[PDB]
Amino acid sequence: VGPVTDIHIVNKDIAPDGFSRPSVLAGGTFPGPLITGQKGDNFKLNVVDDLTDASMLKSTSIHWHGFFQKGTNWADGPAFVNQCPISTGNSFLYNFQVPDQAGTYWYHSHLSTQYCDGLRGAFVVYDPTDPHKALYDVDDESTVITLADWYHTLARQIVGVAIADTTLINGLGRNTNGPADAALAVINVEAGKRYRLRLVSISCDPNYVFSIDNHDFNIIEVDGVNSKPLNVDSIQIFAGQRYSAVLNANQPVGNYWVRANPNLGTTGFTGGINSAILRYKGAPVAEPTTTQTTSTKPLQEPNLRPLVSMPVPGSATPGGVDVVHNLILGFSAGKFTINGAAFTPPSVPVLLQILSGTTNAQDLLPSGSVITLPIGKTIELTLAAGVLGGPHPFHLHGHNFHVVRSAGQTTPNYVDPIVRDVVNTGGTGDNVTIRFTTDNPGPWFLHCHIDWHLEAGFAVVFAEGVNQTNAANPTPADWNNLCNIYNALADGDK
Ligand SMILES: *[C@@H]1O[C@H](CO)[C@@H](O[C@@H]2O[C@H](CO)[C@@H](O)[C@H](O)[C@H]2NC(C)=O)[C@H](O)[C@H]1NC(C)=O
Ligand SMILES: *[C@@H]1O[C@H](CO)[C@@H](O)[C@H](O)[C@H]1NC(C)=O
Ligand SMILES: [Cu+2]
Ligand SMILES: [Cu+2]
Ligand SMILES: [Cu+2]
Ligand SMILES: [Cu+2]
Repeated sequence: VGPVTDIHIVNKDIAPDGFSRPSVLAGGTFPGPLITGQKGDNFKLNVVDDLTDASMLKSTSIHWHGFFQKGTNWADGPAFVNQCPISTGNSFLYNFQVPDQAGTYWYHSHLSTQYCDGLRGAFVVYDPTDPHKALYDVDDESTVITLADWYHTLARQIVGVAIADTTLINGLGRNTNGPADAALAVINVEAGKRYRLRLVSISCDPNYVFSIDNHDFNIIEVDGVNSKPLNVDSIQIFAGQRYSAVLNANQPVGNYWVRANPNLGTTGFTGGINSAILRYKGAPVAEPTTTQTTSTKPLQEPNLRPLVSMPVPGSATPGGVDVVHNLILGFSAGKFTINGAAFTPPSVPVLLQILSGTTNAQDLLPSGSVITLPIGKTIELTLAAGVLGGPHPFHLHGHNFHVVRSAGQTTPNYVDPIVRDVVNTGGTGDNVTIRFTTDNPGPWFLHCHIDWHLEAGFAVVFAEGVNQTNAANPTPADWNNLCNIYNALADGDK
């Protein structure tokens, strides 16, 4: 569907691994419908909130992950940063353009932990003059592969640490204690053809080590950014990351296991959990018998290079930028913290605070969780790891960033590091460093993409170009009324 479409947000009981539970779904499916368009399109995505189950929230808001939203900050999605939520029985039109981006993206609820309850799907923007197009034969709905964590317990009823119950690949998977006749996803190929696999993590938490028995890949895209082709045989993919990986169907006609091994919950592949099937045309309709061969060329982020020269902003030394924030990532008193502050949402969305006249840095709410950035400047952030519950994949809205230092990398790369929008911060001893330029007025979230951690405070808002935000982001009438509608709701109807 798309670029112009209604998207109904509904409650439905579903059982993707055989266990039935209530859910919040775009288009009544898990994952939601694939949204598509072409580079340069105007997306007009009319989100119709038909939710009735208070246990997963009747309100909603959708984030279109990876899009810059230049001049449409109001459409970015995060509840109480960029909008008040959409209220049940109402619609809201996300109306934005994608002039300068093409690649593999996704969308998800950005209200509390609601995307874990099912509101997530893939979003692909095709490039009619894609520089990589001659490297593959097939690129369509059938080559999108979503990796999802699935919980038997509703997000708002979770007790203690959330642990995914089942891995779902294209919405299908087996649970370790579930029916073994539960359907496995099948990726269909024909011998001799080449496939652009668009691998999308729609995870609320775990990372996945992705592989296909007896096959390898050339990575050609990273979080929307074209890369030099990189030959790999396994891909660790963190929450919200995307890769395009070209697969050549060059093995004998048969069935081959597709493997997505999570870092938490039940790991491995006993009984066909954490698995899907690559089936060549002409093979029996049956489960694979193939063996996981050792990974001789796993993806390492420092090996990724942009296809086109993307010069690193600033100078080639630590702190060689206009603005440095060495962010202190911590945990105390039951909450995650950035520079000592746990994010909790304000009653007035940050964008509305600014648009209504609050332009002094000290007055923006929540106090301690908003950092103003001046417009037209080079920025360096460090995200030194060690804090519990990792590895934490950090995400910056409104921007891509250069990963000048990856997890596990000591010496920064100021020449040709990859540019992306979700980065693994790693563990103790890592000091992930990212750079970008402030070219996009408005408030933009920076947070851990483990949704449980965002809920527990692991976020900060960058109010970029506060005094340019009003001129840059004219708002539509329906956005202007969201807070009035939402604040009028009874507490049981939120
Ligand atoms: C992560 O790297 C940054 C450099 O990019 C370190 O920042 C320096 O920290 C020291 C000690 O606090 C300061 O005296 C320097 O002024 C900082 N340099 C810059 C350029 O800002 C940071 O300490 C590193 N973090 C960890 C945990 O190793
Ligand atoms: C915006 O401009 C006003 C008026 O000059 C000033 O008081 C304020 O500090 C500016 N805000 C930021 C975040 O630069
Ligand atoms: Cu996201
Ligand atoms: Cu995002
Ligand atoms: Cu986290
Ligand atoms: Cu976000």
